[PDB]
Order: sequence, then C-alpha cells, then structure tokens
Amino acid sequence: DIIIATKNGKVRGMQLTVFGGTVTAFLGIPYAQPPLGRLRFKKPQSLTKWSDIWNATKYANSCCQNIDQSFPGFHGSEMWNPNTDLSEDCLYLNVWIPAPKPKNATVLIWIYGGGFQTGTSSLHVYDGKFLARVERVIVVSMNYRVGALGFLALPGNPEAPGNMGLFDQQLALQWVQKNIAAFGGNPKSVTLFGESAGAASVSLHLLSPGSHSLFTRAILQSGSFNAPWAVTSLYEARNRTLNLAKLTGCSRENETEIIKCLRNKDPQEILLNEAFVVPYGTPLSVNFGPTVDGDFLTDMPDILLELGQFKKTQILVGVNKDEGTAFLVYGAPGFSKDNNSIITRKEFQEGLKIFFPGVSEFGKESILFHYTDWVDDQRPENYREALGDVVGDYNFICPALEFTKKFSEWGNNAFFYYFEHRSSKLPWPEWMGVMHGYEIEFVFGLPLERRDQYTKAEEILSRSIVKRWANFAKYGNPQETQNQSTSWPVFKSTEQKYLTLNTESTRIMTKLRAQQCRFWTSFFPKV
Ligand SMILES: *[C@@H]1O[C@H](CO[C@@H]2O[C@@H](C)[C@@H](O)[C@@H](O)[C@@H]2O)[C@@H](O[C@@H]2O[C@H](CO)[C@@H](O)[C@H](O)[C@H]2NC(C)=O)[C@H](O)[C@H]1NC(C)=O
Ligand SMILES: *[C@@H]1O[C@H](CO[C@@H]2O[C@@H](C)[C@@H](O)[C@@H](O)[C@@H]2O)[C@@H](O[C@@H]2O[C@H](CO)[C@@H](O)[C@H](O)[C@H]2NC(C)=O)[C@H](O)[C@H]1NC(C)=O
Ligand SMILES: *[C@@H]1O[C@H](CO[C@@H]2O[C@@H](C)[C@@H](O)[C@@H](O)[C@@H]2O)[C@@H](O[C@@H]2O[C@H](CO)[C@@H](O)[C@H](O)[C@H]2NC(C)=O)[C@H](O)[C@H]1NC(C)=O
Ligand SMILES: *[C@@H]1O[C@H](CO[C@@H]2O[C@@H](C)[C@@H](O)[C@@H](O)[C@@H]2O)[C@@H](O)[C@H](O)[C@H]1NC(C)=O
Ligand SMILES: C[N+](C)(C)CCSSc1ccc([N+](=O)[O-])c(C(=O)O)c1
Ligand SMILES: C[N+](C)(C)CCSSc1ccc([N+](=O)[O-])c(C(=O)O)c1
Ligand SMILES: *[C@@H]1O[C@H](CO)[C@@H](O)[C@H](O)[C@H]1NC(C)=O
Ligand SMILES: *[C@@H]1O[C@H](CO)[C@@H](O)[C@H](O)[C@H]1NC(C)=O
Ligand code: NA
Repeated sequence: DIIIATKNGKVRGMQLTVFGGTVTAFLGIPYAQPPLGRLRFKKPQSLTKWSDIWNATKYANSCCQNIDQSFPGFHGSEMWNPNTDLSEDCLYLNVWIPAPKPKNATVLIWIYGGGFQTGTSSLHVYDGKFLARVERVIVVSMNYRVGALGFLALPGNPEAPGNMGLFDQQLALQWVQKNIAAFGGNPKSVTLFGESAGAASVSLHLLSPGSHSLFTRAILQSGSFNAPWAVTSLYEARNRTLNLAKLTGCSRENETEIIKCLRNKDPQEILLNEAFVVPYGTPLSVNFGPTVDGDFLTDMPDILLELGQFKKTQILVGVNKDEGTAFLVYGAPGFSKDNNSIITRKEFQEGLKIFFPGVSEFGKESILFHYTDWVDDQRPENYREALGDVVGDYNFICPALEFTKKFSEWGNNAFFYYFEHRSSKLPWPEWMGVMHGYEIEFVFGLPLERRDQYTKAEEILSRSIVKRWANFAKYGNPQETQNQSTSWPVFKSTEQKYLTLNTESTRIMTKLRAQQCRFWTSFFPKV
C-alpha cells in the first residue's frame, strides 16, 4: 500500500509490474470542482479539501463528447473513442511515478488531442507507465472539457467566456506545481507534450501568461495554434453560440438568460446540435475551440507569435509523413479504408470542395494547380496522394513549420522531426501511409512491450524516441548520446534542418515541404 498526502487530502495508488520493475499509478485524482449545475460553461473552480483517502485506483469519467461511429467494430477508429463513462463530472488527472519513489524527477504532462471535440486521458496509447518505468520520469495526464461544454464563447461574459477547456488544463498544471513534489517530482522540471489539438493546446500555453510559470519546456506533435482549425475568431464563436441557442430553443435577448437556458438543457441535446452551428463543415471541423477570450489569450495569437510575445524556452516540434490521409475517408468521394481509393481528376476536384467549402473557385483551382504538376501523369494514384498531401500540408505540416520558424527567430533552441515509420500493427490500409496520430504509441513506448507483436526494429525506434523525448524534457536537448545515434541539430530559420525518424536510416534533411508551404503560408491566406 502506498498513500501520498496532497494539499487537498490523501490519495491511494496502485502498483504495476512493468518490465520486471514497479510503477505506482494514481488514476483519477480530481483537480477541480465538478463543473455541474450552475458551473456548466464557467471556468473551473478550485477543489475543496477532503479528509478521507481518495482511491485513485481507476481511470475517471471521460468528459461529454460525440463519438466517431463511422466504422463500428474497427479498431483503427475505435481505439480513439472514450474508454470510460462519459460525464460532465470529468475534471480528473493521472500520475505515474517510478518505484521506488524518485527524489526529484522531471515531469511530463500529456495533453490529448481530438479536435477540441473529443479525447480522453485514459486511452491505451496514452499509458504513461512505460515512460515512468524506463526513463524514471513522472507522467501526468488530465481530462479537460471539449466541444461546446469546453469552448462555448460569449465575449467577456463570465457565464460562458470561452476557453474553459484550456483553463481546465491550466488548473491541472497548477495542481502539478503545488503537489508533484509529494510524489517525488520536480515542479521546476515540467515538460508539456501533446498531439494534434493537444499540441495546439501546448502552443497556446506558451502564449498564455497565466501558464508561463507552470512549466519549463514544450513538445508539439502534429499540431500548433496557427493551424487553420485551431483558433476561432470572436465573431464566429459568438455566431456559433447563438446558432446553438436557436437549435436548442434558447434564443433570448438578454445573453445571460441564453446561458441559463443552455444550462438547463441535457448534455445530449447540446451535443447533437454542435455539428449544425456551422453552415458547411468538414472532417476537420472544430465547431467549438479556443478563442481570443481576453483572459487565457490577451490578443490574437498570430500577432503574439510574430512580435515575440511568448514564453522563451526550448521546443521540440514535428509532424508525420501522411498527416492528411486519415480525414479523406471521412467524406472525400471515391475513398475507402477497404479499397485502394484510386480517384479521378474529377473526384479530386470534388474532394477539394469537401475540404475547402467556403473557398472561391479561384482558391480551389489554385490548390489544384500547385498539386497536379505530375512527375508522371500516367501514375494511377496521383490524385489520391495529392489530396492526402493537400489536407496534410495545409492543416498540420506547414503550420508546424511556420510555428517553428517564428518561435526560433527569437533566439530559442528548436528541434524539428519528420516521423516516417508506418506501424507494423496499424489497422488502416497501406495507401494511408504514416497516419496522423500514429507516432503516439512510439512516444509512449508501447513497442517496448515484447508481448505486443511489434517488430524488433520498432522496439529499437521506440526506445530511441523515448530517450530523445526524455533527454529533451530533462535537459532541453533531444539527443541519444550512447548508441552512436545521429545528432539532432537545432532548427534555425535560415537552414531549417530537421531529423527523420524511421526504423532504417535516421537522417538530417533541410527545408521540409519547401515549395508546398510557400503556397500555403504566403499565397493561400490571400485567397
Ligand atoms: C529539485 O531540483 C531543483 C532544481 O531543478 C533544476 O533546475 C531547474 C531550474 C530546471 O532547469 C530543472 O530541469 C533542473 O532539474 C532544486 O531547486 C532549487 O531550490 C532552491 C529552493 O527553491 C533554490 O534556491 C535553487 O535555486 C533551486 N535550483 C535551481 C533553480 O536550479 C530543488 O531544491 C530540488 N529538490 C529536491 C528535493 O531534490
Ligand atoms: C452566422 O449564423 C447564421 C445562422 O445560421 C443558420 O442558423 C443556425 C441555427 C444553423 O442551422 C446554421 O447552419 C444556419 O445557416 C449562418 O447561416 C446563415 O443564416 C442565415 C439566417 O438563417 C441564412 O440566410 C443562410 O441560409 C445561412 N447560411 C449562410 C451560408 O450564410 C451564417 O452564415 C453565419 N455566419 C457565417 C460567417 O458563417
Ligand atoms: C472504393 O470504395 C468506395 C466506397 O464505396 C463503398 O465501399 C466499397 C469498397 C464497396 O463496398 C461499395 O459498395 C461501398 O459503397 C467507392 O466509391 C463508390 O463508388 C461507387 C461505384 O458504383 C459509387 O456509386 C459511390 O457513390 C461511391 N461512393 C463514394 C464516392 O463515397 C469507390 O469506387 C471504390 N474504389 C475502388 C477503386 O475500389
Ligand atoms: C478505498 O480503498 C480501501 C482499501 O481497499 C482497497 O481496495 C479494494 C477494492 C481492495 O483491492 C483492497 O485490497 C484494497 O486495499 C477500501 O477499504 C475502501 O472501501 C475504498 N473506498 C471505496 C471503494 O470507495
Ligand atoms: C474525423 N475524426 C472522427 C477522425 C476526427 C476526430 S474528432 S474532430 C477533429 C477535427 C480536427 C482535428 N484536427 O487535428 O484538425 C482533429 C484531431 O485529430 O485532433 C479532430
Ligand atoms: C462586443 N465587444 C466589441 C465589446 C467585444 C469585446 S469583449 S472579449 C475580449 C477579447 C479580446 C480582448 N483583447 O485582449 O484584446 C479583450 C480585452 O482585453 O479587452 C476582450
Ligand atoms: C440579464 O439578466 C441577468 C439575470 O440576472 C441580469 O443580472 C442582468 O442585469 C441582465 N443584463 C442585461 C444586459 O439586461
Ligand atoms: C543502446 O544499445 C544497447 C545495446 O548496446 C541496447 O540494449 C539499448 O536498448 C540501447 N539504448 C538506447 C537508449 O537506444
Ligand atoms: Na533508430
């Protein structure tokens, strides 16, 4: 039995055997008052002390959210769906610490993705016990509100100010600052890491002054705030809030009575209307996400980035080779996870209309022009891969590169990676390649489990990534120094060196997606 006294009371954990050693897991520690009743849509309130022993013995409830039901029974989609009960009572976090209790361990704080609409800390690919066992770090992960319950926004209105999910995260980071030393963690050695919307959340904490003092360093996998899906303007956020009130029959003149009415609706009626606050949506629709609230975000974030107004520290940023393929089977015509999805020129044009609905004909033609100059017009998969790269380059790769250029320009060390290994256990078909979200299991060291049917070369790769992530956390330098590994150079805006991650050859390259990103970053914003 192992019990830790926290500032709010005692918590009991559990012992796990990992690789012939022991990890202590505290699953489901509350870090806030449950945001129920009159607390729905408001910022999280600070937890009141308890005097019992909280049994942190099971993952807690996941936050309310819609579920991907497009491929029932298919592990490739269902592995991302919540694996605990849905509840508005969901503000809880998990702690994995090595056994024996370390003395001053670097802490790694995971923020999950899911488009700000979905996600939960309890997923199998976010299990921090391997990192705790192997690198002797402490891993913290938290649930935070998503969807309209997490990001409904009426400007300057404390009944629904926006960004509550980001404030959920920030109160967890605070909890770590006040409590993790009881668990043997170093509150001065805290690294945030996240993927997708989680990565965008990490980039926004670097911009939020209230988060400056709650962490040391940041890791951003496949995501950043300047991605086109990541931040909503105060305009549309208020328009979407009011469209939701119409749909639920909550339209009122006094905007506070609107929220009060919305607080008496059942979570399911809110959830089943989120998708319609927008006239035309896409597979990448983020109907309720971060806004410039004037609180978490004190100005438009593109301006803060550009003028150097952010936490000065090291970053580790990266993307996957086929970021965009996952979304093609969620609407684009001619695509299937069950066939090779060879599409025609006409199908590719219709695909752009799905993914760029509110764009001019000239804007959509400009995409087609830049992506259909073929090395061989007789290759039958030209259009299939073009649309994948279009969605990937626009939504993930080019924003990530541009974040890294702009952040490094202010003097901080930056490190960029290009993950190009396709999991040998990946359930999706091969044309989808190195998919969005499928470096996570390597970062968390699941292929270090010999029982789980990865290849030996996948064990070696995960091992080396895990050491690089941990050295970055502890020391700000993502090297693997013992096993002749390729040195990871810093990313400067001049030379733009990045490192490729794969089972074969780890390589230094320059200027990833150079031509593609000059289009997305310096032409397409004008259309
Ligand atoms: C635990 O370690 C810290 C120092 O952590 C290191 O320094 C940080 C700035 C950051 O770079 C981390 O990744 C490093 O691991 C000790 O902090 C010292 O504490 C005293 C009192 O607060 C202060 O006067 C010193 O300046 C701190 N040292 C610093 C800031 O470098 C802390 O005491 C250690 N605690 C235990 C129990 O081992
Ligand atoms: C701002 O909101 C309006 C209202 O949206 C409509 O009602 C909502 C409840 C929801 O069902 C939306 O999809 C509906 O379209 C947006 O939509 C326009 O609304 C007006 C008035 O109802 C109507 O004339 C148009 O058909 C709607 N469609 C379009 C394409 O304008 C309006 O577009 C929103 N603003 C922006 C910039 O998107
Ligand atoms: C790949 O499959 C898509 C999707 O069709 C579904 O999955 C198939 C594998 C099969 O089981 C179909 O019955 C399913 O509907 C195909 O796109 C469809 O093509 C048909 C052809 O008659 C067309 O009528 C539908 O509108 C298409 N559905 C869309 C566009 O969403 C596609 O043709 C298949 N391609 C290849 C190369 O096999
Ligand atoms: C909290 O935990 C106490 C200790 O019991 C522990 O949990 C049970 C399920 C067994 O695994 C036992 O061996 C453990 O020591 C409980 O006595 C107490 O009732 C628990 N509180 C709850 C479940 O609300
Ligand atoms: C379509 N599918 C059910 C796979 C989305 C999962 S929930 S919606 C959503 C929208 C946009 C993003 N994104 O990254 O841009 C994400 C993400 O993967 O984080 C999620
Ligand atoms: C309706 N009306 C035009 C009054 C909206 C303003 S209300 S929300 C908001 C959003 C962004 C910021 N900011 O940081 O610039 C601030 C601030 O600090 O005043 C406030
Ligand atoms: C809206 O109603 C609330 C309900 O208590 C009230 O306090 C507030 O003054 C009203 N605001 C406006 C702008 O009418
Ligand atoms: C380094 O190589 C050894 C064998 O000499 C291997 O067992 C170990 O996993 C490697 N460590 C890292 C961090 O790659
Ligand atoms: Na390797």
